[PDB]
Amino acid sequence: SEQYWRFKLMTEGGCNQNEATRLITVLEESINKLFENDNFCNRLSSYMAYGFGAAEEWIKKQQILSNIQPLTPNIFGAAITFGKSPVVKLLKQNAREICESILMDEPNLKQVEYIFRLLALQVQETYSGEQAEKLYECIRDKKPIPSKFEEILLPIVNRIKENHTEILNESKRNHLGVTIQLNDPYSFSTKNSFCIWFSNNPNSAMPKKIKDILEERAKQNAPGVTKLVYSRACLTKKENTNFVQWAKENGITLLDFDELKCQGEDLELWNLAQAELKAMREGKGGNPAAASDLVRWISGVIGDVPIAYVDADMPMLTGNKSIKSEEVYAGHPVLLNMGSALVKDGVNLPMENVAFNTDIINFTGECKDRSIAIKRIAQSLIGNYLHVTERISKSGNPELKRLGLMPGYHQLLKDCEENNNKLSLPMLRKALTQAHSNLSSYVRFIGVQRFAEMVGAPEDAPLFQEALQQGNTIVLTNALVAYLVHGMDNVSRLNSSEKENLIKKYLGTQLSLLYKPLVMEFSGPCAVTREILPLLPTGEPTRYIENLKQPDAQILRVLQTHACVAGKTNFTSDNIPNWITSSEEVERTQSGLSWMPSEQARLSK
Repeated sequence: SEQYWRFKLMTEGGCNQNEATRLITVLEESINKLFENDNFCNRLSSYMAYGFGAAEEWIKKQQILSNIQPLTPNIFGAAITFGKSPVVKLLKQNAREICESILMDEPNLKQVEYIFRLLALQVQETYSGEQAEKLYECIRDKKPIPSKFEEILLPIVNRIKENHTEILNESKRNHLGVTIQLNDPYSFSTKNSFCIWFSNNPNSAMPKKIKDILEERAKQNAPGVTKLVYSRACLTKKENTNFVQWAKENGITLLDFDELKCQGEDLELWNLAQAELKAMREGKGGNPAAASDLVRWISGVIGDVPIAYVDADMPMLTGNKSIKSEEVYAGHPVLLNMGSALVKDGVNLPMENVAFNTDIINFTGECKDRSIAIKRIAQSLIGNYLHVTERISKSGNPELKRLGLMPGYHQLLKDCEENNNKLSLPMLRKALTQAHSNLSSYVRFIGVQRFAEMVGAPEDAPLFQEALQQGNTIVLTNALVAYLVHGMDNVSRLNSSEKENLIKKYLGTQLSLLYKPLVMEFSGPCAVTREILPLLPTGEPTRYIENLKQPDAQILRVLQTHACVAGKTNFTSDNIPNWITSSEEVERTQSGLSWMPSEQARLSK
């Protein structure tokens, strides 16, 4: 996300590295609407000419940005500004020629701009020193193209074009240690499935409406297996017997994973999942979705025949529009759920942001390659649990980066080392929960600085410290409520209770912001996504090209066609977008997961 923003600010916003970075700290990653058009960057470039303070100040007084419309050695920025430069039109010439080779139809205007800026930036990356400055002045002064510049540009042209024409080789298709094959040799079932449910309520093994969903899945799936993994240690004896009979009467294959005998990685995952479930039962920060996230990848849980993992409540495309054949094929042994979102980027092609999820995972039958990919995932998740503080420290997650700066977090680490205890994930989750149970521990945990900036009063951080010190809680209350109900006048219209419940809701929201990554980043899909990233080019953004003659030149098209569950199952998920979904259609997010704090404080009480 951030990489591109900074590129824009340095190419079109008149910023340098340093002040472009300062700009993003002074700028939610909802900034990104400002870049689908030039308007913000054009005006910010005008203010940039008069110093960084000029731009900074314009931003704080501007009512709200995205409301910006026109008024009344940067080779790349010069190539896109100066449209009549004999060099810039030899770039556009080459851009259009490359496209008629690599494309299927008559190039779009966005499609030439895409290749054009590719050429321009590579030319900026091939020139350096005085020969960079000379051609920058040549761009601005519309001097004719230098001799032998068309030979500097020929190897560039042939690479952008061959990058968009050749099939990616096997070294760029290595996904979880297994090559993504284009002939789809791996076979899958559309009928076998398993799901997982570790109840936090010993007297109710599984909610009734999820039981109904599984009764439907077992019936639709015919003779295929509908497997349900659970933990006997989480139920009462009476409830377990009821559960076992319910599964028997509805064609559901129960697997009590407590009885599994595991070795190697399997046993490492089994031990960690049992630890989570034990810490859940004891009210010590354990989470049943974290346990499910791990048990997902145990070989004895998955089994030997092709089978899909699905979330227990995952619906199905039952009927005349479903897949009738029991067997399908794909190019990888482990198919994760994938989609992508298109980010508008002005006159260029839209950026394509791929999404990964573990809510559906299609496994092929037992084989060496499936074992390679599974172990690659398992080692990752096990590695996250053995190095909790090291992962938080390196995390790219914003909420986890903030966690590393909180004094309560530093204090927690010191206690653990003073008492020679390694910080466990449940320990951290437990600690955060307790900390968010009152305003005072909360402010103490996060620090007054952080508190002050959150409630709009950075200058009062010393004041909050003293009130904290001497125990004057009403100022923390009122400072927080005043930021919530927009003004100190409004807080006075409220009694004890309505102000006390606005603080509980707010504290709960802040806890969820940290709780959610404390599952997803270690055992969940974000941890799985971190293991997959290495496959993606990291050097230019991925753009959606609609009609490549060879679509298998782009990694996202290889993933979409050969390494994901799309078109390979009857299960229907709305947790991530479908492939190439417009950023607007990802408004779907507008209208608490079963495993977060709230809902888990419900599913028994």
